[PDB]
Order: sequence, then C-alpha cells, then structure tokens
Amino acid sequence: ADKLPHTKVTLVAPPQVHPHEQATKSGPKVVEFTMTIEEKKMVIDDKGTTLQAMTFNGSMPGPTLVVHEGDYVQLTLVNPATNAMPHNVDFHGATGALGGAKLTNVNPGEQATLRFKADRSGTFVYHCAPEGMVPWHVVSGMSGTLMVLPRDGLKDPQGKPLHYDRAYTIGEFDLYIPKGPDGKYKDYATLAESYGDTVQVMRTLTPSHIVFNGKVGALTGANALTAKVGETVLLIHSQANRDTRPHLIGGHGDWVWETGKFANPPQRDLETWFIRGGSAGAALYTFKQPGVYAYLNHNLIEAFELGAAGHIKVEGKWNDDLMKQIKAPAPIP
Amino acid sequence: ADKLPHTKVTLVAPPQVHPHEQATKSGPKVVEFTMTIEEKKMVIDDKGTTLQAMTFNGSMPGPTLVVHEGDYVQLTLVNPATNAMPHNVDFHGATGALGGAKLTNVNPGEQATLRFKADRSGTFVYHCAPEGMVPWHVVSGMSGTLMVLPRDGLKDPQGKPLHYDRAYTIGEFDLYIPKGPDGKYKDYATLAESYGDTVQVMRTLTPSHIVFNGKVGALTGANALTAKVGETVLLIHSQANRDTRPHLIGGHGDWVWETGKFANPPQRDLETWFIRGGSAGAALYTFKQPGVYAYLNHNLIEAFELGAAGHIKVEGKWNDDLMKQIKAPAPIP
Amino acid sequence: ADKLPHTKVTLVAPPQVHPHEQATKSGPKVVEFTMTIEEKKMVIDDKGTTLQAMTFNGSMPGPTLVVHEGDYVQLTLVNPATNAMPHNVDFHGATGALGGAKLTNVNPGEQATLRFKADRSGTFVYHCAPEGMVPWHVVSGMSGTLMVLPRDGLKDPQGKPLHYDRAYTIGEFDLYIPKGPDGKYKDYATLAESYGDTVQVMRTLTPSHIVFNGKVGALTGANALTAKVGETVLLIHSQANRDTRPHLIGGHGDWVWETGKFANPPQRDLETWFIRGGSAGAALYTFKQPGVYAYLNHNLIEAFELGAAGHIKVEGKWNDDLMKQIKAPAPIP
Ligand SMILES: [Cu+2]
Ligand SMILES: [Cu+2]
Ligand SMILES: [Cu+2]
Ligand SMILES: [Cu+2]
Ligand SMILES: [Cu+2]
Ligand SMILES: [Cu+2]
Ligand SMILES: [Zn+2]
Ligand SMILES: [Zn+2]
Ligand SMILES: [Zn+2]
Repeated sequence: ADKLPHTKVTLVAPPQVHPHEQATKSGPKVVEFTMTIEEKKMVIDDKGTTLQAMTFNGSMPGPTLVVHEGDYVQLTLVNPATNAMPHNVDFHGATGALGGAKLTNVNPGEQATLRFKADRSGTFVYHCAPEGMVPWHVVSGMSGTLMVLPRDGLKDPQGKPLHYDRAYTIGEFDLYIPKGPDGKYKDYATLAESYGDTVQVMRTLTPSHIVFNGKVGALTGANALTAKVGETVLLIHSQANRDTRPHLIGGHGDWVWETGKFANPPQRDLETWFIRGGSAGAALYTFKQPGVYAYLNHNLIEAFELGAAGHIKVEGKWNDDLMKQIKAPAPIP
Repeated sequence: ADKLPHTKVTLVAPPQVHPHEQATKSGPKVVEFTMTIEEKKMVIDDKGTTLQAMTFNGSMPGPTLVVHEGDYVQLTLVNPATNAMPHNVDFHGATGALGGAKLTNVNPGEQATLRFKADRSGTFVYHCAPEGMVPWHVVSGMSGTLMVLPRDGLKDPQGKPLHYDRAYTIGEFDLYIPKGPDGKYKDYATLAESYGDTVQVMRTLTPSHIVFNGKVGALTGANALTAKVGETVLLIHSQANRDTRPHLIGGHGDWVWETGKFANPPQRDLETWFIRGGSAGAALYTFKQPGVYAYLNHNLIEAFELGAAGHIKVEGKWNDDLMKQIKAPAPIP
Repeated sequence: ADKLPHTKVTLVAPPQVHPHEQATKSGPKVVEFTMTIEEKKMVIDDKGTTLQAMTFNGSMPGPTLVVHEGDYVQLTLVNPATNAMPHNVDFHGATGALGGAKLTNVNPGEQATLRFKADRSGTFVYHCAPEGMVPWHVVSGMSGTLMVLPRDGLKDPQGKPLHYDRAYTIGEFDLYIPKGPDGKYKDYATLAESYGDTVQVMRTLTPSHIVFNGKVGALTGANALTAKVGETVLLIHSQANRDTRPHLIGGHGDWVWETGKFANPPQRDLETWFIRGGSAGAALYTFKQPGVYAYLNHNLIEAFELGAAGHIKVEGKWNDDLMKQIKAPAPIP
C-alpha cells in the first residue's frame, strides 16, 4: 500500500455522486477523502417537525465515496469542537476493527485518519457506531455509501459490459421523533435532551417519519432527480437500519444488485427490489419514456404517509409503441 | 402494434387463472381485456368485521391477466356511476405514465382504454393509484397480477423447460380496520366515511387483519385449492403494499422466482420465499404426497392470528419412502 | 430405505453443531436422532424478565441435526410426563403430513418416531406446530435447524469446492412478553397462565425482546463464539417466525445462501443478508483480522435495544494491508 500513488477526491452533496470513472486503465491508488461531522437541528417535514440530527458532511445521507476494487480508502474523519458528542466510522466495505470504528473514535475537537483496502466490489453502507449509542447515531442521520466499482466496470450475468451515464444516491432514514402529552412532536433545545425520549420511540420499532435524503419531499419539485430518454441512471439506495423496497413507478430495475455486491450477477426486469436494513443496493435503469416518475419505497404507507418517495423528471419524446391511450376517459356507452 | 391481430380474453375470478398457453407458436397479439371497478362493503373475518372495500371486477385480488412477452395488453377500465370515487390503474408490467395511471383516470360513469407493450416476462402487480389517495385504494383491495409468460415458456437455471399443470393466484391484503372507544371494529355506512379513521390505523403500520383473497379462511374448506400427486402447480402470490414470506407446509418451492421476473434463473428447494411489498412472485411445486397442505405467510402470527393462510387438498397415493411413521404416539417406555 | 445401514447421532447444545463430515464417500444411511421436549421458565434478559418457554432438548434453539442429501432422518420425539402441553414436529426439510406434525402428536408421557427422506440440500427450520397453538409454541422457543449437506460438500457458483473449519448455529427468537398495569413484565406461575396475555402481545407484532439463543447476551463474554485468522466458519442462522438481517461487523458473508438451499449458487461479499421468517440460512466467512467482532441483526434497534447481537472472539495476527490506523485520534490542527 505504501508503494502506491495517492489521489485526492473532492466529495459532493447527495443526491449527486462525485465525478469518477467506471472501467479504468488506472492501477490501484490510495484514494484520500475527508469528512467533517456536523450535529444540527433539521426540519424534516412540511409541518415543521424537527430532528436533533447528526451528519457526515452536513447532509443526510453522508456523501457517497467512490473507489475501485484494489484501491485503498484513506479517510480523515474530523469532529469539530462545536459538536457535543463523540463519533467514529464503521465501513461495511472494510475488514477488521468493527469496520474501522475502534480506530476512529473522535471526541469534539479531534480527528483521525483510517486506511483500509477496498478489496470487494459493491455499494456498502458506512455509519457512525459509538460504543453504547450505535442505533441513536445511525437513526439520527450518520450513514452513507461507499461504492467500490470493479476495475473493469459493471458486468451483466453473461459478463457483458453494463454502464450508467448518471448516478444518484438516495439514503432512506427511518426517524423516531417523540411526542408530548398533547400529541405534538417535541422540539429539543440540544441533541443530548432528545436522547431518552427518542430511545423510547425507537424501541416501539414504529418510525414517525421515513424520509429520503433528510426530509419529506427532499427529492421533489426544484429538487427532483433528472434524466433524459436514452440515458442510463444508477440509483444507489442505502438504508443503514431498516428494510425498504425501492420501486420506480412507470419504470423498472433493468439490472439490480439488491444486496449491492457487484461480483454477483444482477437480476433483470424488477418491478420492486429489496434493500436489507444495514446495506446499500444499486439499480440501473435506461429511460424510454419522458415524464415525471416517482421513485419510492413500495410500502405505500411508508411512501405517501411517512415520506419515503421522490420524483425523477425525464426529458424526451413519447413512445406510442411502449404505451398509448387508445381511448381517453369518457362517459360509459 | 397496429399491424397485429387482436384477441379477446375472458377473465376469471381468483384463485383460478383464465385458460392460457405457456410455450406458444403464436406471434405477438394485441390482447384485449375489460375490468369493471366495484366498491363494496365486505365481511373479512369470522366475527363479521367489515371492510369498506374497493375492487377490480368485484374480487380481492383482481383477476390475473395473462399474456406473452411481446404482446400488447389493451385494457378497458370501467368505473360505473354506482361507485363513489375516481380510480385508475398502474401496471408494474408497463413502461411510462406512472404505469398507465396518468392515462386511465376514470370518474364514476367513465371508462378508458389503455394499451401497453408487455416487453418483460414475469408476474407484475397492477393496482389503483389515484393522486393523493394511493395507499388507501391499494390497501382497500385494488390490486392484482399481470403474468407475462416468455413466448417459449418457463425455463430453469440451465435453460431446460419448466411447466405447470394448474395455476392459482393468491393476493395477500394487509388491512387497517379502525376501532371505536369500545375496542370493537367500526362499521361504516359509506366508503368515504371510513377514510380518516383508516389513514390513522395505516400510519401505525400495524394491520388489524392480513388475509388471502379478501377474507380470513377464503382459501379453506369448500374453497381450499386442489391438486393431485404428480401435478405441478404454479402459485402466484401478490402483495401490493407489504412484505410477505410464503411457505407450503409439508412441501417446498421446487422452482421459485421470488422477485417474480422470469428472465432470471429461479431458485430451487425453497422452504420459504419472500415477496416484496409492491410485487408478485411465482413458485412451482410438484406434489409427491396426498393430504391437506397449508399455504401461508410464515410469520405465524400474521398467518394464524391475522388470517394469512390457506389450504390445498391433494389427492393421490401416500409415499412411505418420502415419509413414514415408524412408531405412532405411544407411552414412553 | 429398509435396505440401508443405520447410524446413531449424539446431538450437542447450540451454538455448537455435532461432529459431521462435509463431502463424504459414505452412501445413504438412516440417521437416528432423539430429542426430548422440556417446558421451563427461562430468564431472558439482564433485568430478570422471565419467559414461560418451550424447548427441544432444553435449549433455544433446539440442537442442529446434520445429515447428507439422500439420507433418511429418523427422529424419536419424546414428551415427558413432567410437561404440561402436547407437542409435535414440522420439518421444513421433509415432504408430506405438514412436515411430520400430523404423525408426531405427542401428549405428556408419550413419544413417537418419524422417518423422512432428506432429499433436498440446505439448512431447514424444524419447529413445533400443535393444531390451534402453532405461533405460541414457535415463539416460546420450539425451533431449530436441520442441515442437509450435499453428499460431495458445498460448492461455489462455478462448482468449485467450499468448506468450513468450524460451524456455529444461531437461533433468533422474537419474544412477546406481557406487561401488567405497572408497566413491568409479568412473571407467570405456569406455562398455561402465560397464554392469553402472550397472544395479545403477539397480535401487536411488536416483540418485547429479540434474542439469540434464548437470552440477551447469550453469545457474549464467556460465551462469545471463537475463531482464528485463516479459519472458515459456517454461521447457520434460523428464524422460525420473523425476518432478520444478519451482519458481521468488520467482516462479510464470503459466500451466503440467505434462502439456505445449497443447490443454488451462493452470493459473495455480502455486508448484510436476509433470513425470511420461517427459514434458516447459512454464511461462510474466513477470518483475516484478529479481534472481537459483533454478529447481529442489522436493524440496530432490534440488535442493541432488543437483544439480537452476539460476539465472536478471533485470535491471530493483525494485517496492516487490510486496515491501518494512519493517524490516531488527536487534536484538530
Ligand atoms: Cu456519531
Ligand atoms: Cu453496520
Ligand atoms: Cu381506486
Ligand atoms: Cu405500484
Ligand atoms: Cu410444542
Ligand atoms: Cu414452518
Ligand atoms: Zn449510456
Ligand atoms: Zn406437469
Ligand atoms: Zn478451512
């Protein structure tokens, strides 16, 4: 590892993913990343409910880190003195030391640097895991995805090449916001004060909200995802704590690795796939019709009532062979 | 599509599936179907609890529509003036326009005709999805399965032929029936009056009932499914809103497409498979022993307490090689 | 079957699995086992909560039975007069008679002997299933795993040999312990007295506890699982009633059959896999780093709050290529 060239990657905010190559002629590198933890109160719904949140780099989810199989990930994790809690990081993509958590315990005002070999291809969850407060840090927002691409790019079941033209990252967060005697959601002055009440809601296993990217409607309106007919999108979906079942309304998973590990053949033509709590998965879809699609958790209560749904606005020409309104709504003859 | 021969299919009520060919020499057709929406109060359990239900063709689930890959599905959806609500249809088997929902918005007294190309093989959920009331219409009963068979029939992982002699369709419905201050289930005079109370139960994510084909015990007694030793059955299982885990007690999934998409190799020898909420899956089993089998959701609370279980009565000769009572129950020596 | 040699297997208590061969030159046998049912009150958590439990052989889960594909399993099931309830056994590995339940109905003071052909390879749940009380017997602890190995051992997707050096069996139990008006868990004088209150908790679908091997912390401290760097472990995970999502923190599923059926190719490099309620699955992992790993259900609430987590203590030499602390926690420059 010490013989290798180093490279420095600038991260970008979800739902985007930082520029990267798929298939590459480059040999292994030590790829250097930095993330800074930010605790903060966030508004998570249309009615102004707040979450005492914890984030990597200020976002839910954290940014997606992209490397290739055989690369070494070298992360500097920074925990500013303005934060209240200790933190660390557990990479599911890593081998040893509780995913790196044991080696990255950072109090406010501290930082650490971890290196590990990304020797397995796939999308992998990373998350905070401080001893004794693991679920709280995770459900409060401290997770994201490491994508380790195969050096020669994605392959189908027959070993033929697959690619995406555009990649999006979606983190789905089951939230456990307490209510007071009046049935209204509680607003907490500090992160520490939210703790006890939150654990109580957590233990019921019933989320109050389930949101993409930190808020009801985060991926809608001005913030809808975008594509054009003929473009192939990669949709990375992470859920660090609870199962979900992604679905693209009016579309499909053309090729899907629902367990998220690229050395396995993908499945094709999926209507709905399954992301296990504690994992990230990946779906390819090539758009064939223009219009506004919904991308959602297909427990439709979890989607429409609780918040697990976004939109993708697709430009291009309508295709009558694929779908045609033969007769519009009109009185019954 | 306009060059093709049209064919007209008569639908049948679940658990049966309309006569169809598996492997076929026929070229692509425009296959024409009609469904009429019926809202109605249904009795859903042994104690007389009612559901203000909504159905395609009067049944939960709707009838299964069967075509071949490359066919065009052409559906006339009828919403009689005797209904109270608007409806539409979203085919997961279709590409574009939110699965056809945007093109099939029918008020009571209206109808519409949608065509789409069934270009992907598998079992696919179809369901009602009116803007702003999607989960309610789905959980109230408005879903079913489109089966798109490969033109050359089902294949195993090695590409060898598979077939069924008999097909059954099972729709599993998580119901959210409200209770009054007395703890008794509420009985509603109209569909509209059930709405607010139902959404409240929905948001708890805890079903009051989980039933096959519209009622506790729907597929039991006089209504048990049937087969004989040596016959291969296809069990189509749809769940449009919530995960389930089918299991045949005393049997197996000989070949199972749990994600329901026939271009993928099936898995063999399954004890229990997994249907993601928002999908339909398909299992083949060839009976080897006679007797009454249970086919159920293997969360046994969901099965035995909540209603997710049916029976299959199997004729034929017992096989001592497969199973033998060596010593019947008798006092401990 | 009557022509075959008989062999007699002595069972061992979980998390161990009785000595057995993987690939074998031996032809089919009638493999004889005996299990004795024990009902008993068990302490299930750190605060002294009790469960009115029911067990095969005194343990949760029951012991794992291991045979080869083509063998006949011949089980003597004993229900001592000191027990209060009738019992039986349903082998998911078996064909006919509700998995053998119909042929093994044993009242206290009775026993029975069942034979069946283990004609399908994989890990399969077995559980008690007395008519009218199936979920109660299962959730109270009456389940375990039958492992049917392929005669020529485990194989990878390409048909190359796989093996384990050490096998562990983990049964995960969703428990439904009632509470009294004071919010404290109830302590019941007899098994029968726990019944009504328990069914009520069951119907909420919310477990009070979710535990590995009968107790919070069962597989921790003195009782942690063990291995060394370079050793391959098989982790058998059974869940007879509810879904779970196993994860090894700092490790992976090198080869995983999450549906648990060995004639299917395994998936590789998994971070988290999925065991469907009503099944057993199997993962291989070869240790590469020393240290204390956690093996847990990656719904982290279910793990850390409810009890679904154990430890594996691994001996050996640290590997800096796989992971290295480049800079330990230190003040931010
Ligand atoms: Cu943290
Ligand atoms: Cu984790
Ligand atoms: Cu409708
Ligand atoms: Cu849908
Ligand atoms: Cu029992
Ligand atoms: Cu069972
Ligand atoms: Zn492209
Ligand atoms: Zn046949
Ligand atoms: Zn070995």
